[PDB]
Formats: sequence, C-alpha cells, structure tokens
Amino acid sequence: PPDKLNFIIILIDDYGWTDSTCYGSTFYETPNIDRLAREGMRFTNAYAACPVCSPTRASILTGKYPAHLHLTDWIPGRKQWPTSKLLGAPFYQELPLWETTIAERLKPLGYTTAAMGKWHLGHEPYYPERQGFDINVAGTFRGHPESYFGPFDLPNFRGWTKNDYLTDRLTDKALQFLEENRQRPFFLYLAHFAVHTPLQAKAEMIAKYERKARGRKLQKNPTYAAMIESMDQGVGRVMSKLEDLKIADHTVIIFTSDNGGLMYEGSRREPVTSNRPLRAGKGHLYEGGVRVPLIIRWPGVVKPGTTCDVPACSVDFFPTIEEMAGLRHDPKLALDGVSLTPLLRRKGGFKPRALYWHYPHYSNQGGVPGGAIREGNLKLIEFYEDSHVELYDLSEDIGERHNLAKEMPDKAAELQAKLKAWRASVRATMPTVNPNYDPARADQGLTGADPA
Ligand SMILES: [Ca+2]
Ligand SMILES: [Ca+2]
Repeated sequence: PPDKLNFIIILIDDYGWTDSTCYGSTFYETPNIDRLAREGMRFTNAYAACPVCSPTRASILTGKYPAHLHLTDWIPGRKQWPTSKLLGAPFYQELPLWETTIAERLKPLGYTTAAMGKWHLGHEPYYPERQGFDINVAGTFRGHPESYFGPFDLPNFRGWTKNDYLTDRLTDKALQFLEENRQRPFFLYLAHFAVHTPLQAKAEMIAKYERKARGRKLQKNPTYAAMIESMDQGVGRVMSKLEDLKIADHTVIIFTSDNGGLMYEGSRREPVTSNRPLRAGKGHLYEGGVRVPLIIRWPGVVKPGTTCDVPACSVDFFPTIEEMAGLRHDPKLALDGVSLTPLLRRKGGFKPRALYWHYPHYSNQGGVPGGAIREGNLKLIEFYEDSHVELYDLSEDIGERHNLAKEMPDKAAELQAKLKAWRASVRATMPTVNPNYDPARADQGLTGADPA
C-alpha cells in the first residue's frame, strides 16, 4: 500500500522572527533549526493570528481566527487599568469543546494524537484529552512554567530533580511518544514552554553567551540565548530520532511560533530580545508581534532549501494538514485558513487574499486595543481608543516607520472598510468606552508603549 503521513507541529513560545540564525540573528545559535530550513521551505512572511499566546494556539488547532473563536487575549488576560480610555472585551477563558481541532479531524483516519508542553486553553475539562488528543503531557491552564528546573508536577510529567532542565526532559517525553508509535500514523502538537519568561538556563551555557554579549548592543541576553540553544538541541533530537526510526521520509514537520519575540514585559527597564528590523514585539499588532518563523519539511514534496514570500497565518495549518492527509474540506466547518500545499509544491492556484487581526485588549508588553489587515504589500492598523489608522508598505518599510495613511487616504479608507466588513463577518466583540476614563491617571507606565 502507500505510507500515511505523520505530522509534528513544533511550536516555540514567544519565538521572534529574528531569533534563529537562518532568519538573521548573529547572537543566537540554532544549527538544527537551520538544518531543517536547508531540508525544507522557510517562510519569510509567516504570521501568528494574534500577538499573544492563547488565541494563536486556538487558531492553529481550529483553523479559525481568534475574533471568530471569541478567544482574543491570552487567558485570563491583563488586569483592567481602572482609568484607561477602554474596557477590554470579554472572551472565552477556554478553547470551547464545540470547536473541532485538527486532532479530532485526524482521529477517524487511525491517527494517534498527543499534545505535549504548553496548553494554555483553559482548566480541565477544556484540556487536550477532551479535544481530540489521546495523551496530554505537561499541558495545564498555565501559560508559563513555574521553573525550568525540576522537580516537576504536571499531568503525566511528574518529578525529576532541581538538576533536570524542562526543555530537555519534555524532549525525552516526546521521543518517548515517537518510540511508542514508531509504527503508527501520528500527530504530535509539541508546544515547548521555551522561550516564555521566566529566563532560566544551564549556568555553563549562560557563561558561553556572556562572553559573546560584550558590546553587542542589540540581542544581548545570555540566559535567553541559552534557552534558544537548549530548545534547538531538543529540535535536533526530534529530527534525528525520526532518522533512527526510519520514518523521517513520511513525517511532515511544521516549526513555528505562537507570537513575536518578547521585548519589555510591563515596566521592565530591559528588553528580552529584539525583532529589528520589525517594529516592537509580543503584545503589539506591529510586525514584531505577529511575524514569526515558519519552516516546513515534507520529504519528497518540498524541494529542500526553498523559501516563500507569500503571507501565511496560524489559521492555514488546519486545512493544510487536512489536505496533506487526503481529507475533503468539511463545508459545515467554516474555517478562516486556506491550505499551503500549492506553495509547498511550488505550484500555482493559491488565491491572493487578506489577513486579519483583532486584539480588543491592553497587553502586558505596551500593546493597545486595535485590529489590522494585510493585503498584498500594504498593512493597516486601526487603534480602537481613538479610531486612528496607520498604513505601511512592508516592501519599502518592513520596520513600519513611515505611515502612509495621510499620503494615500483612500487606500487607508478602503482597507479600514475591508477590515470593518471582516469584523462583522465574524461578530468580533469590540471594546467599550470606560466610564472611569481619567486622562491624568490613564498612563499604565508599561515601558513597551512604542516609541518603536
Ligand atoms: Ca506566546
Ligand atoms: Ca471538541
């Protein structure tokens, strides 16, 4: 007969567009992720459907936009500033069980399914076992690890010692799943806790990067760089286990991020990484917070070493996988993604389209309520506090410094209206004018509030 495809999604947490060597970094050292890029297709215009953790994770699994899911902030969300211009919108504190995940869709084709690492889509019963997965390892309502060192006390991930590194032990448990299901068709959602705060790593590895951090100016944080090395080791271990088991040939790998790099977590004087050239990072609707790494190895279909400039989003993985597994798109599902198989096959037929964002919240990283649309090369951001819009040309201004909104006031009007129409198509919940808005004491004093 043929060879049913396996699927691994490797999802690094808060991993920036430029936090890998094959994406421009000179600090961070990511040799395995590089080998994956050389073995596959690297996407220059890949996006996360939301600039914070929970909703992007909900996007990936459902093929639906966060605004459409009504899960639009990280759970449970920034505390309300008592005096801001806006009251945050309410949202589901869980990925609802009535949403279909890619795991549920594969199950009936004989797939074994596991979610391992960061869940952050609600308390149990909204955990993975009740959402298409056979195995949960380390998933909870939590959006971060208490520590990167043992002992541990998480679901099916219980106990090591103060000398055991999380990223290392999580990887062993994922290898365990590969070893167990070596002969079966499987889907693995591998969501590292890396590289979310708190910054902790092996001392010897930190030392390496302090020696390199001298007069670096930009990407400067040794602990973080070490987190990335320990993460990159975990990725090689997966890649090379697939070799030892003689199934790399028919296993699809998708390597990406749930949002852009952290840089100025709420009133902290130091940034964690930098996304230059891109403006800002995690918690913002600027490209820093939404443009992410995306590498796809599909041995024998994706010509290795290729790249793709076409904009892709978290919503596209559901239908991509569905089609990779020989499934008819269910017309009752009403997803927001399209399949990337035409791009991966370097064939044509990939219809040109718009991407949408909707973040009716204040973020912990300086972000403010807004939405955005990207059509071809132009990108409009709408700021919900005062309805003002910014428009950038990302072919000429990837760093979003020159605002064209005054210069091209009709493309601005066109895109704002296209975005408003989408907001309606999905009944995006909007924020509200705060009755206790007091401009005097409305500054929340988060160091991320752009200037760039
Ligand atoms: Ca995240
Ligand atoms: Ca379900």
